[PDB]
Amino acid sequence: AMGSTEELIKALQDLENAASGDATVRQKIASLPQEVQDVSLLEKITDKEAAERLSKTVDEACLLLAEYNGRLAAELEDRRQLARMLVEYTQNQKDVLSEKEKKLEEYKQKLARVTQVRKELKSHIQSLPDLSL
Amino acid sequence: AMGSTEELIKALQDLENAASGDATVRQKIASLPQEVQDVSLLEKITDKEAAERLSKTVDEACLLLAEYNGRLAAELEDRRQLARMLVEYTQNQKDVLSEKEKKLEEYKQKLARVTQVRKELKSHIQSLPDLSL
Repeated sequence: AMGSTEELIKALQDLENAASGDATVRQKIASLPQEVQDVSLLEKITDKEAAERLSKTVDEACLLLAEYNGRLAAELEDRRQLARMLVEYTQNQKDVLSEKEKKLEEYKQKLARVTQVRKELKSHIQSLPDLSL
Repeated sequence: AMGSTEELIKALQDLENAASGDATVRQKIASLPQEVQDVSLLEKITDKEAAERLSKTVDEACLLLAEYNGRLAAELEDRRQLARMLVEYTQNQKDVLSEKEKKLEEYKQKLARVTQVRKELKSHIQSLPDLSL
């Protein structure tokens, strides 16, 4: 049901497998030769044989980064949903808290009253005939 | 491991199973006859024997209400602690949110620089000799 405790737990648990693939591809990008991102390095290629391999390297870095940016974008959208979920839920919990407090004060009233009948009954139990005699 | 997603999941699950015993003891208290809580009913007792049966009844209503109020006061302290956890956690999540936003924006920056190298490379390759005669 929404937006209940189980909902929140499931959404909380899908943050675990939001890491996973993270730091590895993150290290592939973390590296990446400087030649694939600095255009000013291009003047140093004086060989078509070398220039064509930078071309292929560059191509696949382009694919790595595009895919990763897609995953990151999705994770951020998920985090915003999880945020709204948390906020709605803490907001509901404050209500539940207020009502439970009231219920408890109602049961303390009931306990007081029962306690009162108890005390006065101890008095009232004498003052009556023990008709066995 | 505090505090921390794992922490919150555990505290979250210990909320479902605090309502377990609820509705039955809650229902026994609900049906507590008026004779054990109204001191004004005591004068309708004109027989020591009926007053003593009442005395016993009253007594066990007293234990039912005291133990239930103890569990309830405890539940309320746990909910207040969960409140504090939920709130600390939504703040740390807003932090993580901002850092992930900046991180991604930096990876889109890197994507653009790579993109620029791709184009200038497509131009710069026909500027070199295909040595083959």
